[PDB]
Amino acid sequence: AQPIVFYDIPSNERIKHSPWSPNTWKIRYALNYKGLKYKTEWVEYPDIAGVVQKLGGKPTEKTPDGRDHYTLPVIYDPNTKKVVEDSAAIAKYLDETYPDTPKLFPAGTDAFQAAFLDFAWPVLGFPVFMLVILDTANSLLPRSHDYFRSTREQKFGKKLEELATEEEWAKVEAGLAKLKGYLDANGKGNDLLLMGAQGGITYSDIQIASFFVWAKIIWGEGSEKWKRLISLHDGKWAQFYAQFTKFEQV
Amino acid sequence: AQPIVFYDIPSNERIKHSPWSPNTWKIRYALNYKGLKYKTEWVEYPDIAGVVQKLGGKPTEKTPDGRDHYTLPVIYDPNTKKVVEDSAAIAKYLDETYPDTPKLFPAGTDAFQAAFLDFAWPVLGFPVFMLVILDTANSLLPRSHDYFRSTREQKFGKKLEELATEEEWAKVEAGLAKLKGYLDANGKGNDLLLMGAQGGITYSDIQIASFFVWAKIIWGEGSEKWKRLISLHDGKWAQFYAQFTKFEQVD
Ligand SMILES: N[C@@H](CCC(=O)N[C@@H](CS)C(=O)NCC(=O)O)C(=O)O
Ligand SMILES: N[C@@H](CCC(=O)N[C@@H](CS)C(=O)NCC(=O)O)C(=O)O
Repeated sequence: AQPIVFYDIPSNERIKHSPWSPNTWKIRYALNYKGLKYKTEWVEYPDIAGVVQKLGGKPTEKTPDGRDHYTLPVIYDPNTKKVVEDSAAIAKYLDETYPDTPKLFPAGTDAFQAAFLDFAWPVLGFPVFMLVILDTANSLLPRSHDYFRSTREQKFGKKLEELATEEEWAKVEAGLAKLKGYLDANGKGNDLLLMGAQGGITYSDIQIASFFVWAKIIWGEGSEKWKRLISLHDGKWAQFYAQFTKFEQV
Repeated sequence: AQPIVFYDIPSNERIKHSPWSPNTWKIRYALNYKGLKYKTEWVEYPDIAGVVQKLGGKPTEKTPDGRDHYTLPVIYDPNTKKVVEDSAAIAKYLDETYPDTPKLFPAGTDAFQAAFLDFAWPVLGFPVFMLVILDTANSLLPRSHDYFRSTREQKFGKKLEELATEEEWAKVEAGLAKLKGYLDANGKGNDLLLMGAQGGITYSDIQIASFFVWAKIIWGEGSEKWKRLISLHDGKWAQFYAQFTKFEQVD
């Protein structure tokens, strides 16, 4: 079979040109975990809309003014001749199109995952975003930097330099405390995956891991910031995240 | 099998002494759904702390003052001689202790349900509360009314009479729109239970149903407010809720 074409956002030498996006990483994870062959095409932030339109793909939401908003990840599957957008929809497509691969949406879990996904950004991803947003912008190629900084600063009404605070660190920890609580409901020995030790990795687990790999890559694995995040709750997150390192092929 | 003892909050003639609490209804639903025998013991709000302590039960949370906070539902199972508190825990206990009964927490769902349940009040339960809180209070016995009005008005900083607004109605509709979105992920034919048509009722489904039975009992099934609520999203919620009426036995 031909490699799926995977559209991702590039980076500069600060992070050695590593992919970095929490949103595209969900799909890089899905592909690596499923053992599917793919090739990465690199698209700068301001070129996303153009590229996706030229592919025949669709926007995934609308900006506050009401304009179509195009996002990555997007894939083109040469085996089905289909373009697929929106990370959750892409993961589901992968399950359905490649049924011999491990399922990210086991039967009976779709609505539960939809709900979990809907709260992952407010409770965890957004506070993390604030802690990594400046270093993210500085890891972008020049044209991406200008688009990202201008649009994100416009959005939050602050310079990117003002967003990371200790209050955001408290929000991250509080969000991870909630998550630890949910995982605790599975019982001892089953509290490192949402569906338990023998449940396997779901799309929802990947969503949490994608927040971690984002922070790790942007901050640096040898950094103190990374060490601070990963050390919370007595090293629980180091254990959780360590489950995903085998699936970080680039 | 001896009946489980089920501790619930009583009400006055306005709703013909019917059980009404969305919290105790989660366990009423669980017991009914599982077909377990039980009997209700009625406890007024200000008496809950003393009654649970006497049972040898435990508080379920901490008040901001760092004091113990006792809540219903609580059960006493004479078959195991166990007192169990906190509705989610009671439901889990019922799964484990009575394995022949239909599961409320299917294998692999515990954490997903914990997350869902944590979302349920802020997304949907709380705006429903604002629209039923006055009528709820006016359905309580006098000692319960006094305690409930005192504590809840202190909590929300307004008179109970001031809590229902159209903004709350909009928040209710928005909350249901989110839930409808989650259910749509299951696909047509599977979008009326969280785990789909063949997955069966979960504790999480019962949590949503408990908001509906609460409003129905408090408002009255013939009320225009009830008709307005279940007519949202082209009557989807009328269909969702109708699944549960077969489990609304009241001893
Ligand atoms: N709902 C989308 C969101 C993806 C998303 O926001 N991706 C970012 C990259 S991290 C993006 O392409 N933003 C487009 C822009 O800023 O114009 C998904 O999950 O795929
Ligand atoms: N977390 C508890 C909360 C139950 C709860 O808040 N029940 C209310 C009755 S609707 C209560 O006993 N509140 C006692 C009080 O306000 O003092 C549970 O889910 O069982």
